[PDB]
Amino acid sequence: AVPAPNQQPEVFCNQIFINNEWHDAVSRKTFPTVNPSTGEVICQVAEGDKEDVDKAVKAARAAFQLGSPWRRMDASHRGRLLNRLADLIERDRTYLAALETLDNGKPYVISYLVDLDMVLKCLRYYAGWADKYHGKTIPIDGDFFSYTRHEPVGVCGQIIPWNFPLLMQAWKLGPALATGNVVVMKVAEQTPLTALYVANLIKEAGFPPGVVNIVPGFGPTAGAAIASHEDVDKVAFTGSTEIGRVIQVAAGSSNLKRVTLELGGKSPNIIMSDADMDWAVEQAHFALFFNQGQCCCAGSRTFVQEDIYDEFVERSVARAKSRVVGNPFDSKTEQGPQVDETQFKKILGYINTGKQEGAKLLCGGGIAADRGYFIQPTVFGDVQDGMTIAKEEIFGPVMQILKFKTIEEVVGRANNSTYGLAAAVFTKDLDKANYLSQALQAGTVWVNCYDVFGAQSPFGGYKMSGSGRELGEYGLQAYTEVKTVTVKVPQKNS
Amino acid sequence: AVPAPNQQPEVFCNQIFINNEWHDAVSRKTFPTVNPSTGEVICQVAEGDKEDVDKAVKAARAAFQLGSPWRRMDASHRGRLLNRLADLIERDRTYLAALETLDNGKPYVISYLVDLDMVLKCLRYYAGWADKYHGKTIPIDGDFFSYTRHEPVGVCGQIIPWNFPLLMQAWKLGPALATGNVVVMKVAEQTPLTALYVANLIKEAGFPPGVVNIVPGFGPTAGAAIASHEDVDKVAFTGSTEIGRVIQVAAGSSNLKRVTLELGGKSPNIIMSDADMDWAVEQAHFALFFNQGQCCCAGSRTFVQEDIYDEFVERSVARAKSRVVGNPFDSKTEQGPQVDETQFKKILGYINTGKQEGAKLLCGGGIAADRGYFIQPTVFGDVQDGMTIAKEEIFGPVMQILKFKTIEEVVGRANNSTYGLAAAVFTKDLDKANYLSQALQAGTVWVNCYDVFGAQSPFGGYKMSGSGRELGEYGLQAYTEVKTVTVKVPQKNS
Amino acid sequence: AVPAPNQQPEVFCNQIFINNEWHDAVSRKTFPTVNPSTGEVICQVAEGDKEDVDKAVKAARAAFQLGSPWRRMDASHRGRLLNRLADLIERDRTYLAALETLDNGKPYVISYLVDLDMVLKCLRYYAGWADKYHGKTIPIDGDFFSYTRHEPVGVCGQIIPWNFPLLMQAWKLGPALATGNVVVMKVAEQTPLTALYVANLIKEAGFPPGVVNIVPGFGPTAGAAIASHEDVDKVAFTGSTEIGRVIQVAAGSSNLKRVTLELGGKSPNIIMSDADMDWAVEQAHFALFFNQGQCCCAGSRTFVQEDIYDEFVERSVARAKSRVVGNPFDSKTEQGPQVDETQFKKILGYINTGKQEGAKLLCGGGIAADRGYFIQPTVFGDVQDGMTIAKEEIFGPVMQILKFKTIEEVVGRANNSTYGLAAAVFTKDLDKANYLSQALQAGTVWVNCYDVFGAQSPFGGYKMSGSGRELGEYGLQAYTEVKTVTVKVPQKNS
Amino acid sequence: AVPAPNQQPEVFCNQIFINNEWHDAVSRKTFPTVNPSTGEVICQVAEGDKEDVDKAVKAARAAFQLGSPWRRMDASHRGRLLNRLADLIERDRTYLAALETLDNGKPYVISYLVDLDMVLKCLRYYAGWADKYHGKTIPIDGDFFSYTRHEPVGVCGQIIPWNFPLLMQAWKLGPALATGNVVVMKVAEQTPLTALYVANLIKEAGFPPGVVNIVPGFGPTAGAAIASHEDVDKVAFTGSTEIGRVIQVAAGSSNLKRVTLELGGKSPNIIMSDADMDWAVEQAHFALFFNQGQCCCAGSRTFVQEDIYDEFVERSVARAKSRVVGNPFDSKTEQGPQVDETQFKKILGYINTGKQEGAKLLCGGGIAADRGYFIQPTVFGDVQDGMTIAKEEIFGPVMQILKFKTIEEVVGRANNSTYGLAAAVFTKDLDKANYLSQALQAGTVWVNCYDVFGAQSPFGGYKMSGSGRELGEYGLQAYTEVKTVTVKVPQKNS
Ligand SMILES: Cc1cc(Br)c2c(c1)C(=O)C(=O)N2
Ligand code: NA
Ligand code: NA
Ligand code: NA
Ligand code: NA
Repeated sequence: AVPAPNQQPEVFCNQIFINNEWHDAVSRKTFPTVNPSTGEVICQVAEGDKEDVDKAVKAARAAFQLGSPWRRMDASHRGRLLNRLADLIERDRTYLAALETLDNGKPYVISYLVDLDMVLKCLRYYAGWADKYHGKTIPIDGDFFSYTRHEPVGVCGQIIPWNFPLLMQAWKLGPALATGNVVVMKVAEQTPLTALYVANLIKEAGFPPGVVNIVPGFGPTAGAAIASHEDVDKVAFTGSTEIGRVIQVAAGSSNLKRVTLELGGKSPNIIMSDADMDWAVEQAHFALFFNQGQCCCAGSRTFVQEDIYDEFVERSVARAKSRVVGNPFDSKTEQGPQVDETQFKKILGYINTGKQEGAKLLCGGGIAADRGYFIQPTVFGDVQDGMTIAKEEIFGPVMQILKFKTIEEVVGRANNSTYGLAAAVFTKDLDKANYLSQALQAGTVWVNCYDVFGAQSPFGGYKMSGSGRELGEYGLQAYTEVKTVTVKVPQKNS
Repeated sequence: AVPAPNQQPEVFCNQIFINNEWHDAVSRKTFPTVNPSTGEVICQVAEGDKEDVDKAVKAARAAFQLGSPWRRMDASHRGRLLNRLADLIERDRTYLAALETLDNGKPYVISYLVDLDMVLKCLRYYAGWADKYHGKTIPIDGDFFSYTRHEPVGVCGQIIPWNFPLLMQAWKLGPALATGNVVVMKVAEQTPLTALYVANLIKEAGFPPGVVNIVPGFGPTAGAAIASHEDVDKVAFTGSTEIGRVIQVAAGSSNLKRVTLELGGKSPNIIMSDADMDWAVEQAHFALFFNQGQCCCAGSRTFVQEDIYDEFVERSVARAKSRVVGNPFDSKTEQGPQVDETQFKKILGYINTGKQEGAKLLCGGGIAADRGYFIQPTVFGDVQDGMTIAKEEIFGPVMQILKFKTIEEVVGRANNSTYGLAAAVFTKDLDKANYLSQALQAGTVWVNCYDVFGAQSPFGGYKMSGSGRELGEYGLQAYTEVKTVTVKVPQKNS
Repeated sequence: AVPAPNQQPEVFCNQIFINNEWHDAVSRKTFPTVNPSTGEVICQVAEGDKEDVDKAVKAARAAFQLGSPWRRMDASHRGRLLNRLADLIERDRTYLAALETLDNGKPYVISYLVDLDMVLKCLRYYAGWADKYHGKTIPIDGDFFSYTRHEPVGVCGQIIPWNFPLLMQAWKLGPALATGNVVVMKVAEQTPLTALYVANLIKEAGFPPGVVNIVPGFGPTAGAAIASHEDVDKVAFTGSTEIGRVIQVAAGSSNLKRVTLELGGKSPNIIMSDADMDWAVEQAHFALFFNQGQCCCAGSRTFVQEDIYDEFVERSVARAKSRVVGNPFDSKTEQGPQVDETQFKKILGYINTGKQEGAKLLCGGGIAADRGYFIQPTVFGDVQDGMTIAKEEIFGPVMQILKFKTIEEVVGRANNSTYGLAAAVFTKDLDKANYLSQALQAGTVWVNCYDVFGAQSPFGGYKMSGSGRELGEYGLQAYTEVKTVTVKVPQKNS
Repeated sequence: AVPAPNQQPEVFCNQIFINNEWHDAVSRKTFPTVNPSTGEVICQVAEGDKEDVDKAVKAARAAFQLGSPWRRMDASHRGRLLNRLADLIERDRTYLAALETLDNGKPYVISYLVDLDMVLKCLRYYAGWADKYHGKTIPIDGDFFSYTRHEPVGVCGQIIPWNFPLLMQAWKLGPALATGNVVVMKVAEQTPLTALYVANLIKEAGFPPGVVNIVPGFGPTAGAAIASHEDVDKVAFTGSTEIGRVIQVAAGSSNLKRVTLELGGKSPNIIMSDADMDWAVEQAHFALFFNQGQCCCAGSRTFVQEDIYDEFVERSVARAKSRVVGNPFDSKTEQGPQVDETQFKKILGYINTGKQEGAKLLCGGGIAADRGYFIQPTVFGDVQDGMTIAKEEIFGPVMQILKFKTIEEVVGRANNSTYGLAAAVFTKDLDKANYLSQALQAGTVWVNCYDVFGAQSPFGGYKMSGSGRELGEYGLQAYTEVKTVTVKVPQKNS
């Protein structure tokens, strides 16, 4: 049930999107976006900078003015546009999945069945919320009638990463638009193409001009410009924990814009001795190697109870050596290339530190192909908490397996981190599952599964893995500004 | 029915409160707190600094450890302890009101009937939330059971101002303690005493050691230490917008602690021509002069429709000329002194700027007594949007009256501001009231009333008046960390 | 924008709908359904009875068995099917409007622009609710993890009236299907055809067999059979109060199935002396004469303050005289015929009694045509509370205009009724609106409008106008069975 | 820590409680209430009938009038009153516990530590809800502002049973008074004394006259008069399924008042082979024998997996034989007498039935003393589904143990019942716990525990065990009438 891909899809949108129009950058500068499987340039893209962001923000501010089409629009009709957008994305599903693989590197099978399926589900879910996020009527003391209005927060700056271009765009636009906000979105320079085509679909669906504006560009230029703009009411950022800090400083430095962050992780995958061996091994493989390890909540610390450690290691090693690496448009390929040169080198550098500090390399370790940013599935064994590969986010196909004895021990070790994005627990015991799910300091805890996302269930970080939540009802909170209206009445009665 | 005050209440607590015990500062250094009615010193207070804050955060962290009495305590019993603390405050109500007046300057009548009443109601409102802030069970796709846990955010740094010492303390501790957080509080140097006595009642109530820790001191020292601490999970700040920017920068530069801000305003009070004149005059007077003008949401821009301007102004002047300034322990006193020398001078400087930039001085405008920080009820007329007194927060008993013609005009002028804490509309017309409360960009809009606060009704700013909300159900949101638990199940059914 | 009607639409569906297939009655009996504009039979329809209801319930029970396609289906996919059903209704919108007008008699323009629009909005609203009606996780005392599942109530019997055949069908299916129930629906003998056609669309949309079953037939046989059935879990009935009482008794004397009722009314439309006159007149006309007066919430007691009574009356009578009565497919027609001969007679009898008892007949009064059940727009002035036409629900184009003096008077006079479905207040004054909206004992109070329905806002009776609510989040409550799960854990922590 | 009881406690209240005053019946009639431990009369109590109920309903209705102290009272203050009542009950705990034991028969240790504790927790829980049950503001289509008020349902009839007299009174009063309703309560003739004393405390707490009225008397007279009353808006009833039918019929037959029902059950307690045997045996014993087996959700069907059956039965019989039956005031006593002679005889009837239909009597099965109504702890083994003792509620100390093999089997057999109040599952396996908790058709499913109640977690029946839920937020739903107010506005914006 996967239709055939077009392995060289035409590029139709490569410009700045403001007011449902396509614009070259003010400076006329451009930048190349690259095909990571070949390393060849796909096409040139307009390089937005502050001046282009200023244009986007003004366009958005005007679309948001009291009495505008977007503000007067019925809430139900915002839901109707979101469903229309989703129908258009479904019409062009194969195209977009192929364009995603071309620009990102992830396998086309995964793009089609996972990424675009989740885009469609996210947009259709939030379509449903548009007219259901009620304010409150409140039994305040005295002769008063008091109630809340859930207004849009306003102009929302949204900076999205390269690991899931399409899906992250959906994750941001969905809540924003459902609650009647306007956006200025900065797409990642590595993967700008799918998001710009979606902008063309946003025009086709019938969204008023300026409601969604997209400005491709670099982090320190366009990203920073959105972060520090005096008329952006809210910023939402998914990227490194390092940059997250820069984003929050920029907001305090600028106009006290509201901030939410979805950052990195070093997520513990915990395998108890009573776990289903086969299922655990396959899921822990998935937990780490999914999307070429380019996953903020990748199970990068696989904790295994000592009684089953040896069997688990041998099975994991066998599975990693069997994982097919190659052309992402091949239906047999399970792992495509990494996204770019920088990440390629970064990963190879982290593998070097693993070997340097005495972690046992059990398979892979090196480059997987002569052409493109391909890296062999790599497993380290006998990993220690103090090792660099056990502490820092690698964001590549590099597995760390650790040994533990007691449940008290692994809790302490799992939680001993400045990250807390996700975690997982594999066990057949009811009490162990509940004890561990409670104790783990993680935004999402999976029990006998991994990477189970639904648009209905919130996702986000504890500690320095981020603040605020995306998905679910919770994802609407940061896109709402609460107004209390309190009216004197002649006589208050229950 | 007000009980006669003790006009010289004994001071019992004046040190640093950590682990239900009283500590001198590591440096052993103290600072004076002044009785603003006299300019004389009440007592010395321990000057807390970074190292004292570090001790408090350690005490908070230990009390928040999994397995501790506080973490294991039933949600319902947390409510009982909050209800117990409320009873203890009510028990000592006459004393606390007197001490509030002693150290802050506000009238004893107001301290007793307004301040302590709202303290009691806040604590009792939040006691009710302890066991009712439910997470969710979520109908996710696939064979999964998914639900959310609403956990405490953890160690909460709380910085409160000097204008409502006891009430601002209750606003912070209520929602923090109801949701099982631990607290490191920084009280203002000008008004530390009442907060510190409440610490004794917190211990007497039965709160475990370290759950509430209070460290008096300066803003640049103790305040900056909390906002920048590596192991504080959350900071809530109330104060000026200037300082709010520094807090958010400090959060971003340290450990990405979650931030909420309650800041200043320049709130518009809009009087339509069909307003009840006598009610509007009295309420607009209260809106501005309440608490010696020292209200973030003070009605400092009194917009009056041109048809009723002259009459409104005459009536407003007569009310201001009759306002009794004097000893706050005298039952006839409406207005006590300003809080300290800095504010006394600051307000006088603004008064000077008002008559210098062409605003019409109608009454007052000078010092009201030769001892203490008493300022005359001052009223400016013919105030224009360009004037400093129309733009900046004076935080004193200084009234600005501006004239307007149409409803379209006043919406534009009222919203043209970087502040947006509150606003008011006075009108008998249904459509006018809905038109305005809708169009005004403010966290709270009062209709035919002003300064009506209820624990059930959220409060907080638009724009640079803040982020987040206190009071109501909304107050618990910033003190909760959300954890999704997603469990594989044999077969999901509806 | 209304496309040209096929004025004699073909009837495709006229049987019993069970397991996505069409069935003759077990007895083979059929009954005629009439075109009320002519008095002639459109076609014969299968007369469902106890035996047929027994088969429909067994099919419903089978489709509801644990592990069935319907039970295992993702909540989000239930929503997709509802939106698909809506698209299919929208596809066949012109046909459905014409068929609705043929069987019911309402003008085709109203049928197209109002009834089908509201059908579409209702279904799309509840599609959104399918995967959002969360249960809770509950901070219970002791070492336990407690939560609630919101499960479907089960086999739902749904009995709909004839005044809004398609809309009332949507009002019932929307919430029931969103929450994953199964339905045995009984449609009105006077108007079964459109509901049976929608059953074809239900099959086409993709709903599993047995999820929706429809049994056209008589009230005392097919209706009572559902209401008394030992394996039906929940009954929703919309119709007369008298039969409402029969339904609640039948639930009680069988299996204690859950009951919700949408019953009649004698709703007060209150015109204060300060209302907009032209608006009030047109809304009062609308309030009463919409759908040939066949609305449960019709403004059948129009209270007009004495200072504006004469003008209001003259204008209302002038409006009633110019109201165009005739063939509902003609574009000039504002008022169609009544639904059948019994209503035709009943309404005329109420008109007789109005003249007798001393209400001034101001216009109309009799039969409007020698063909079909057309009644003249009729107005009664100087109506007093004790009059039969002031007490009892006429359900026809017969207006009652009553005079009052004070606000205290009208509240008490309005509330002195065994009914309480809706009310309306027409005024420009803020306090009069708030005073009246609070004091009126009605499920919906409209302020400066009438018959304003939204899928998002709940609708239902006080007193004997019904119990429970439909539409909004509230309309899901009656279709949910709450399950508590409480699980022993090792150690509960916040 | 249990204070020594007064074994012959004085009676202070034995009359009808209307308008905070004590009244004899209009007929001056009284009835004796019996001490089930001795079979001797305690005292006479006023016998309320139709005329007394009518007086009570008029007092309730008067207290509910617009502008009354109770309607005008701040929501937060209702909260305060409930908290005061709880403190007064706690003050008089020893007495109330002793009185409860004297009249009902249950162990004094249990009354004091369990019943009274739960009464305090229920009332304090609902105190917290008084000012937090918000209506909604709703984004409806068009130029309208729409919102819901949550008003009180009105005059609420409350009919409570004799098995938990104090607790059941709290479960009714809490949610009703929290939401501002007024109450006419009928207490059980077997156990009216503790409720009447609490009425004194309700007066002392400061609840306005008429808010709570109590009419002691008999079911067919006083009870029926409440259910049939034309000015009662709602009836909540707890008792037998049979009488529940009578109440629903009466409600439909009169004024369509709203009905919730809490009825009997035949709850399955499922013991899987991997259960903790020691824990499972003690919990199953507690599940059945608690409160002399007079619990609606008693684990009256103990399903034990075949591999552990013989050992479980052996241990269960030994535990039954060791249960101490005696004077409920004696600290050694585990089991008191049944409540009265009617239940005494009925239980002996059921025991006889078990023997006659082939159930194997393992211990007890007879009368345990010559005085009072004491029955031997009785255990039947090898019970089959088609047996009457396996089907019908015995409401005595009679245990049914059934054998099963497969998890799929036990689901069907557990669900093959017209009841569904509760169920439990004992297992160490996560997947079995989730599979059963989902598959069991019951309002509460306990996992590895039984009879775990929390004021926070709802309770109620599936099928014929009741409808509606008490406790938690859900307990408020039945005490709320929802009013939609939809207001036309000049220009709707988001
Ligand atoms: C933000 C985000 C989204 C998705 Br889908 C993910 C991740 C992170 C992962 O780490 C993963 O495996 N899938
Ligand atoms: Na690329
Ligand atoms: Na003094
Ligand atoms: Na007809
Ligand atoms: Na008794």
